[PDB]
Amino acid sequence: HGYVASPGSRAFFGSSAGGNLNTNVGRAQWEPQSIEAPKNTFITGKLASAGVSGFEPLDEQTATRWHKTNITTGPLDITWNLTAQHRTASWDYYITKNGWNPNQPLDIKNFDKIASIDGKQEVPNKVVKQTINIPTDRKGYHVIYAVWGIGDTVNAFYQAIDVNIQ
Ligand SMILES: [Cu+2]
Repeated sequence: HGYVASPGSRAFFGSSAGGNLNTNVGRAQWEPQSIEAPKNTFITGKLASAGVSGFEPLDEQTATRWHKTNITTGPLDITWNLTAQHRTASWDYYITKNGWNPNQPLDIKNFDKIASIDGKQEVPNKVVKQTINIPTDRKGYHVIYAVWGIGDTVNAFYQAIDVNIQ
């Protein structure tokens, strides 16, 4: 169990630690660390919740529904916090393509992968800091999809992150 704390994930922003910058986020208010589903689950319109019971409110998609972190193109530091550390296979990062539609359900086919970090089947620390590159054809509102793949289970944790690139 874990979440992306910086830039705050959509679920994390639903919690008091995230400043309640998103309202009406279901289970994300209290347990943004709990978005666990099998690896390679990418159901259109169910990316933010990973299809998990109680996280449905996260799946709403409009241009103005969610709080964004202002970022630039180029390097971006990602910080995860793990409430329960697990042996790790992988960390994968995706971002919406230039020209995507922020008022349509999220579809992984409309993202590019932009980073992939091998977990080496080791147990990470409670705070994990990584740096990924935001491509320079992205401007304005985008969604980063951060995926922590567990080493000793068939599952992953899924973190949609709303950013405003300027
Ligand atoms: Cu866990």
